[PDB]
Amino acid sequence: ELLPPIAHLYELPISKEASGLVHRTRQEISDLVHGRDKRLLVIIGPCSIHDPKAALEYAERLLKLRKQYENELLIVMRVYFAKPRWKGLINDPHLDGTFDINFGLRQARSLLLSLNNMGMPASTEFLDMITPQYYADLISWGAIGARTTESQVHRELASGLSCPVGFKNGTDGNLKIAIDAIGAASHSHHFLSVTKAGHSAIVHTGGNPDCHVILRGGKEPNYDAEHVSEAAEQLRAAGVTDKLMIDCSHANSRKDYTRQMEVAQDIAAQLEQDGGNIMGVMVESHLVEGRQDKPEVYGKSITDACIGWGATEELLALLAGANKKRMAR
Amino acid sequence: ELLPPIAHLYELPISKEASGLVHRTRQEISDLVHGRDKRLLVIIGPCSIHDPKAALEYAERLLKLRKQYENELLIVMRVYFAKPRTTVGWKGLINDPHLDGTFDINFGLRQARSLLLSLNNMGMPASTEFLDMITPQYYADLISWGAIGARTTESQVHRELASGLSCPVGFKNGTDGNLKIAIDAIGAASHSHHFLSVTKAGHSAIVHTGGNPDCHVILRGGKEPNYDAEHVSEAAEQLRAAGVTDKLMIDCSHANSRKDYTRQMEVAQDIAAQLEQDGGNIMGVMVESHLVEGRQDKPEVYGKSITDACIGWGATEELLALLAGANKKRMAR
Amino acid sequence: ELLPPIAHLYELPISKEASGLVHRTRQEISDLVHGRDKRLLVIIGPCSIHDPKAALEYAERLLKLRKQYENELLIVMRVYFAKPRTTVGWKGLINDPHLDGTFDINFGLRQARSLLLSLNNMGMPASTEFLDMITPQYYADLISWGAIGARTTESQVHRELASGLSCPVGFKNGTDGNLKIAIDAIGAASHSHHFLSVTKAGHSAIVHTGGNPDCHVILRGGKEPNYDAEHVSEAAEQLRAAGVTDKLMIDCSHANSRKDYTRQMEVAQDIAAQLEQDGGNIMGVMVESHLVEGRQDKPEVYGKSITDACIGWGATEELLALLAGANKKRMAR
Amino acid sequence: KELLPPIAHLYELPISKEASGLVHRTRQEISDLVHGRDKRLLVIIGPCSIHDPKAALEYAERLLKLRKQYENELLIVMRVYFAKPRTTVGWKGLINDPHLDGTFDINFGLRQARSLLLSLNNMGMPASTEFLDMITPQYYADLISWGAIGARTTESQVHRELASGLSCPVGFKNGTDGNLKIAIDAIGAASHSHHFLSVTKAGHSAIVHTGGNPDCHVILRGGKEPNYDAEHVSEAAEQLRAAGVTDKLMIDCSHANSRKDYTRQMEVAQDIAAQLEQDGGNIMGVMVESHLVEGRQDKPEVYGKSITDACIGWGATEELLALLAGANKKRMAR
Ligand SMILES: [Mn+2]
Ligand SMILES: [Mn+2]
Ligand SMILES: [Mn+2]
Ligand SMILES: [Mn+2]
Repeated sequence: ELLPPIAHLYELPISKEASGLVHRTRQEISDLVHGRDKRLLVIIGPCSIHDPKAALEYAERLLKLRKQYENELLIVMRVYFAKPRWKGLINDPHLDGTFDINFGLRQARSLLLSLNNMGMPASTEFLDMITPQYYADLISWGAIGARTTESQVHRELASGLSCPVGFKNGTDGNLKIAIDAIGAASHSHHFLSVTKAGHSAIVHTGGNPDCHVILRGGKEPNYDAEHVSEAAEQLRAAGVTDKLMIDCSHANSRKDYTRQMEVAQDIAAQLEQDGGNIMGVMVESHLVEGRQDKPEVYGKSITDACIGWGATEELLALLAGANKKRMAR
Repeated sequence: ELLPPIAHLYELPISKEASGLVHRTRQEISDLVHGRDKRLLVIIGPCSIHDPKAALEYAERLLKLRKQYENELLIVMRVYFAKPRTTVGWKGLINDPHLDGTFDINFGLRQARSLLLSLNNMGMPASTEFLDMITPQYYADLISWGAIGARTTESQVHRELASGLSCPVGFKNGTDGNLKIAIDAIGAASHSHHFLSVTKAGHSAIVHTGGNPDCHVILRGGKEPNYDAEHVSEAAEQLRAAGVTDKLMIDCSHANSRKDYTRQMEVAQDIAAQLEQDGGNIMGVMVESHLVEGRQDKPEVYGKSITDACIGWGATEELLALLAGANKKRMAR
Repeated sequence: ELLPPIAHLYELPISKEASGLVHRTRQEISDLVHGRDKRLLVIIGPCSIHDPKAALEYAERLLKLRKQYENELLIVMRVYFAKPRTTVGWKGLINDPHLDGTFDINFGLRQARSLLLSLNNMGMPASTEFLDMITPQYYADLISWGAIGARTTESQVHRELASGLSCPVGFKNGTDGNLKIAIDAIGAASHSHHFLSVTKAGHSAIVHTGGNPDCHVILRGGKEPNYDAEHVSEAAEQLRAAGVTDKLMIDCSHANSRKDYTRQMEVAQDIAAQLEQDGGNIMGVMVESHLVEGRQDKPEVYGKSITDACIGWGATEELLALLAGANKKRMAR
Repeated sequence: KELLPPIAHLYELPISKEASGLVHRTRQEISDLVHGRDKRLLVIIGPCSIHDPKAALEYAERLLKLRKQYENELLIVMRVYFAKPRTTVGWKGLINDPHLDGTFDINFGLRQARSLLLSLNNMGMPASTEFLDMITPQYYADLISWGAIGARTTESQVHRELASGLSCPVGFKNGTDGNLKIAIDAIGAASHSHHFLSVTKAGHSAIVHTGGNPDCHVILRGGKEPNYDAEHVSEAAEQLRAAGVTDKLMIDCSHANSRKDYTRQMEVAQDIAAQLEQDGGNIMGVMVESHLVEGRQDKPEVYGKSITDACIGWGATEELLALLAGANKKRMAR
């Protein structure tokens, strides 16, 4: 029997400091989206969380670099619960085909609260129409994924979220559908949704003004300067923000997780050469590099493969050093 | 504030005859998807419904042709309520039934259910696009075939939605022409799913679906059209490769028509030719048709579409004879 | 599957006139309760409603008397559905509207709202007894006066209920003549309460009520009757002592009539006599009345109670003329 | 405000294997006493109202030793009453206002209620309560082994309906002025099937079809005069037989049978003891208002002392419990 959001919000209410972090981080991000601050948002963390222990451990380390680089970068953890394909730690938290959604949603809120409490903001992918209410309050940045950027109900969903939202270009490279997504997400909508209490209702939303585009490759990779400058023109054409995010992983690195660093080197070049239209990057990253089918090694992905801790330090310093130079000019 | 499904199911319960017409039409379609019957499913009617009255006059006309071509074609009306916009605009009758930015969703939901009931009661089965996660509980019982649009075919929740529907479901290929996503949608929709949904009583719940065995593909065009025998033949091999039904539907409108209503006949004509040489992979087609041809920004003229432009009634009578005769021959073999 | 109140409200919303009649009848009763108007509230009508048709006819007749005597009396119809049993039996038109043990509650409630709306539209305000905690929401907007019966006057949850009702409320003395429990009840109902209740949408919620200032006591006999002037005077003294309105209602039926429907006229004769004398603490009366007199175990004769025995329509004209005239005199002084 | 449904508390505080076994077993043992199949004496005993779990848990440990020591003469069950009926107004109890300060934090209160009950059952002490609200019972009824319908609600159809659908035995009190018929009638109604509106474990209103509660009985709790003595019991037993219902009954030592004097509960007890020695075949149980510390107070200043009706203290409780055990050992011999 499905518990409503209110049951989880009661056991695990947001603390003052988690509340303050989220509010502050959401704003700080807004500033990057509309070009009021020249720091670089870095959404970095695992492809997917399957072990809360590990995620917290990962946070601790990320925390040191988050504060270390705070004048140049704005580091925020990837806390994605799954990959649209095990459909997650939400849909199946025991990793054994048991589908215990009540436990999953509880565990997800708990991890989210714990990270916000220790100073680490959290981002995630909003896939379902109903699950967001259970932890959206703990989320500082949200992704609508390549497979739903074109869906009306997902643009609706984003139009009512209190955090900035990144729309990915379509699976085969289509950029218009993300630009459209911003236009749709920015305006008011009326639609059916589910309340904190678990009842259906008509919601009226006010529009999300802090949406932006995410370049994640396609038929070919769209991360370089020319690809970025073409994106910027199109965004200016449609009267939406020409500041965008580049996903280092997935279809931009193709089938090689270690190529994340090359893309990052290339973004670093742009930032030292000009890079005016870049406000963020995304990186798939974990304690231990690579992937595995079943979860036997601690802190190594069971979905898409991720760079390991060593390379993450490397990749962050690379970008930190690069963006310091852009902020100077 | 929102009325639950059960409220509409109490005012507008399904009749003995609607129920059988639906059970019957669904089964009849499954057989088309599984090649047990080689009639041609013809999903035909307006782009979107803005006026129940005109849709009831339309249906009465189209029913005469349903009875007349029943050995050759299986005709089912297009009764589209929810509309996917590219950016924005009127999202359909459910979302905004007074056409004036009021968003009287309870009224809209009642109107749609009543129209669909009236249609089954007169003997015209109905088809719609399932776009929202929640609205289907209000009138799925009246639906003989549903579609998942080009824009939502890649979505996991729409796939799960399909997997719990009792009617056959057609997935369209994506807006650029990508066909893999719809092949993948059949894969997923055919399996059992656990996900979150809403009950008849208006509450969120866990639902464990049995999976929908009667799903199929719809070719509706992309960067360039995809209706001809060659494109049909490439798709067919891909379907057999993935080990799912190689029977598919071809849409004559949208990207296959280059968004022009005077090309829909052209497409139907290439389909008739295919049907006459062979075309054993074609189990159905789709056509945007209204009492009157074209479109209009505002609902001024009766029976004229305010969304995509449609062919008129005269042009519809032709298109149907065209396919009726072309398919009789195929069935003769 | 129980439909929420919003479903019934959507189908039978209140009309401008029904709303005005309720609003204004409620205020007129408040006046009578707080001694600002010396007309006599008369709560008259069948013991229980088992036939809406016969109900609507009774109103028509009663409507002509409501206006004739509008200057002396304020006539409001007894439209009780929900009936408390000593043990068990037919609990009412809500709980079992088909009279056959089918317990079709959704239909019952729809029928109850429908009758109430009609009665109001044609100009006859309605009164009822609130027994259940959940069913009030379905039609309380159509109710001008409410009763908490003798068996629940001492119940804390019914006192809480009463604290949130927007219409005046009569508490009866307890089944063996205890009056204190009713005086207490007004104490409770007059205050703010916090408790669990159910919303217009069918969900449990915490409600906070502001208190009902228009409560009063009803004298309905015990082991011995309590209608006469001495008991009336004895009651007023008790009221004034606990700091509540000393304006009360007297039941002419039940333990005051010794469960004999003929004795209802005896009691009204005594009230009439008190009104001619002085009787300044009487603000209303109750009468169990129907088109046809007496009772039956099964609904065979039209307009004849199947519960407690009522006076016929003949005896009604007589009892109203009698009270109308006696109170015209009191009003003169 | 935002009431959590029973499923929320049921999920945080699921009934345990042991609690569940104790509830099933006590409910059955009680049914036996109601229907003249066992001669032990059911003893409902504990504070008038719970205003502090800690004290309630300390109380229970003590009473557990005596439940055990007297298990072959008495069946002991703690009074864990949350909801209270005021004559007019007042604190309605720990559920309705758990911080004691006018805050009506009912979500906290229900979680507190469930936690206490669960802990009580987990430690081997079954629990009884009065069911006053239509909606609260769903939050912890599963942890209750015996229930009470109060004197002020025994004549109410919806409290009879409620009772008809409880899985535990129920005792209906006689009316505040001594009316016994209303309670005999109430067993009548409660033993039959009803259809009525209630609220689900998930928080929605629903139609419920109840099966009937066959283990209802009467409680003599006084009226204008007390009704505990032999003469009153036998006259009650005749009225019960007359109406076709069980002539086994419970006698409340407190409230109108002790005329609101906590020191007379022992006198009542003594009278009951005699009747168990003389014959007493219609008695199946007793109720006592007991606490760690005797008397009462308007504010929860002293620990283990009632803020509602006055209770006898631990000492008098040890005394009263031995007296009854002794006297019932003898009745069980015959
Ligand atoms: Mn990934
Ligand atoms: Mn269209
Ligand atoms: Mn009556
Ligand atoms: Mn007490």
